Amino acid sequence: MFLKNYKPKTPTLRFKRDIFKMTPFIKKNNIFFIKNKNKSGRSTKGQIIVRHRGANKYNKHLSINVNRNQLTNLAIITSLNYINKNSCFIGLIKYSNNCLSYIKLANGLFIGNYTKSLDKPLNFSFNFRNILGSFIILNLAPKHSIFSNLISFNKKKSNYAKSAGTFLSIIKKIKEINLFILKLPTGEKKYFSGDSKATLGRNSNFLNKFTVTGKAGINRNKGWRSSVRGVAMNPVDHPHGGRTKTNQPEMSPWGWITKKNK
RNA sequence: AAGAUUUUGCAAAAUUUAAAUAUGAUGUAUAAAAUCUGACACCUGCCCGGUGCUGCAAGGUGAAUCUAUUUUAGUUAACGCUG
Ligand SMILES: [Mg+2]
Ligand SMILES: [Mg+2]
Ligand SMILES: [Mg+2]
Ligand SMILES: [Mg+2]
Ligand SMILES: [Mg+2]
Ligand SMILES: [Mg+2]
Ligand SMILES: [Mg+2]
Ligand SMILES: [Mg+2]
Ligand SMILES: [Mg+2]
Ligand SMILES: [Mg+2]
Ligand SMILES: [Mg+2]
Ligand SMILES: [Mg+2]
Ligand SMILES: [Mg+2]
Repeated sequence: MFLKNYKPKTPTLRFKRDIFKMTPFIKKNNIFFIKNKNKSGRSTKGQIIVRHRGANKYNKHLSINVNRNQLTNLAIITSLNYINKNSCFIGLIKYSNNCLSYIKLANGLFIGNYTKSLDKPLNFSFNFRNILGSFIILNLAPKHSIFSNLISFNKKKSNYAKSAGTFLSIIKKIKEINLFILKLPTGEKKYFSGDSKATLGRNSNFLNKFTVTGKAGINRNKGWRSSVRGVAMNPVDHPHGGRTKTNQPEMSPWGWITKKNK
């Protein structure tokens, strides 16, 4: 879960920085794993609809309990695995009934740690006195806390903070009407209910922000192809195309203005 | 590769079609789309008059429809109908 500063034995390893993907601690399974068709920015009729997208050597799917309401036993963590699209880690979880699943892990966890889901107040977890990375109801939480994968009361799935190093800070708590006012990563505010649910602690890989690819072939092997300027392009192909590289206004090929107030 | 600006808070914006839909993505602002420059180091200065873009209280110009008011023509023996 740490950065690697490489010694400049090549041009591309001079600035590169990447995370230890922890292959020794990834016991791979065939229970949660599918590999679907790679969608290269196309529809079913073959036509490109979103550009700059292609082959992905790291295509997979791993089914996850974003919602951990269905069991309350205590658990451990046997192993780990990595996700690419959000650059987040996960970890298996073995419940005391020998059950199994994957979960979103929080920052500060690792093999050997414990985790559970909580129906009742905090004093009634005699196991698992530490509380990080646990599925909990927002009312049954401290004054100060931060949530990372939120499931609203009027909803099945989670729609906020699912990316790396994110959270949802609390601004207020209104237990009267059971209505919380949480902050998003941007800064906007949203009404949520304390009957809703979420995880505790920021999601894994806080340190993706301190990354440098250093090689074009690290994106090509994800499904990120080569972009092209609208200025090298011919006037047929793009509304900037031509010999002049200056342009009032600054536009998009389907026709609309990108830069506003500008 | 890297840097900056602009849009998008989730049945997301953008994209495809006449439409259902397809899709972005079973991804959630450390994400997605567009745009100009182009490793790294030092720097990236003054000006919002002009054009362009965005926004727009009050004010000015501003279409039909509804309503009210005013003015007026033709025709009929008459009431009246109509414009
Ligand atoms: Mg096309
Ligand atoms: Mg792109
Ligand atoms: Mg380019
Ligand atoms: Mg040319
Ligand atoms: Mg043409
Ligand atoms: Mg043209
Ligand atoms: Mg020239
Ligand atoms: Mg540079
Ligand atoms: Mg420019
Ligand atoms: Mg001005
Ligand atoms: Mg204007
Ligand atoms: Mg106006
Ligand atoms: Mg006005």
